Amino acid sequence: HWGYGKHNGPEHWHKDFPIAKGERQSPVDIDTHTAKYDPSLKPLSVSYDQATSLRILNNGAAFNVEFDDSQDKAVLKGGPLDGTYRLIQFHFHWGSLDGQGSEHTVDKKKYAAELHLVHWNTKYGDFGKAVQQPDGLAVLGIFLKVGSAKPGLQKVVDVLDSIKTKGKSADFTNFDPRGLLPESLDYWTYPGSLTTPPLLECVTWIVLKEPISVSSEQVLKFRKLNFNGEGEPEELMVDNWRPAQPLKNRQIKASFK
Ligand SMILES: Oc1ccc(SSc2ccc(O)cc2O)c(O)c1
Ligand SMILES: OSc1ccc(O)cc1O
Ligand SMILES: [Zn+2]
Repeated sequence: HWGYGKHNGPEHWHKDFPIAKGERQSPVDIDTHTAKYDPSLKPLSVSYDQATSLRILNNGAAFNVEFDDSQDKAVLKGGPLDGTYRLIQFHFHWGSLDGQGSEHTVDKKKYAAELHLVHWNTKYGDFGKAVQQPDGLAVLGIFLKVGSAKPGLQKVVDVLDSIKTKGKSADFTNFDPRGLLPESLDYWTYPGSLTTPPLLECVTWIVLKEPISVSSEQVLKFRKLNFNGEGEPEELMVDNWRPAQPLKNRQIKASFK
């Protein structure tokens, strides 16, 4: 019964999920002046040309666009990663106001939202096994700022009315996640966790430096979603983000000078 309210939000999660106070929790603040350029990192390869989206689901915490991951149709390779990581889903975290909503921060700056493209390491055979491994997932994080509209987001925005409440899903075929990427793949990377319960410490984070711009109308449509199920008191799905957690004994590496 975890959530994002005062009574069940991030400050409470550690009681059911003690790993919340673990050594590699996410998100973190990215201090750009202490992250170090790593010339050892190989180029990042985002290969999404054969992606097969299936469905979109309101799970009561966010909405997930879900992909067919039964073959290497959309994969992430390179950068800090060894081997091949398959796209399974993406989701966002966002705010009630344009000045908050992201999970990662950059020199303490909060963006309006943050996209998480979730990929699992194919050496572990499926997602459920991958999340039990320290290198099981690679999550590509992309910041959203409010400005110009993002055409590649509009198909997502326009289906949200059909999944307003928790447990609702809809068909969502033929969506191209390449339309959600910025021009540059410059990134920061560090080892961390899921930012929601169960908070598993299985993620190589790859957070892009360049935000995408989305329009005020696009983000407003995210804010009309509901945390509740149909036939329950309405609580708007906003501020579904966890604040920054202690970096502890981790280093953030940059792919760029
Ligand atoms: O092999 C597949 C199994 C499940 C899905 S649903 S996405 C999905 C994946 C992980 C989640 O914790 C939540 C999600 O909604 C999928 O797309 C493929
Ligand atoms: O970032 S929160 C989060 C939740 C589920 C997941 O499979 C991956 C994630 O990174
Ligand atoms: Zn997330």
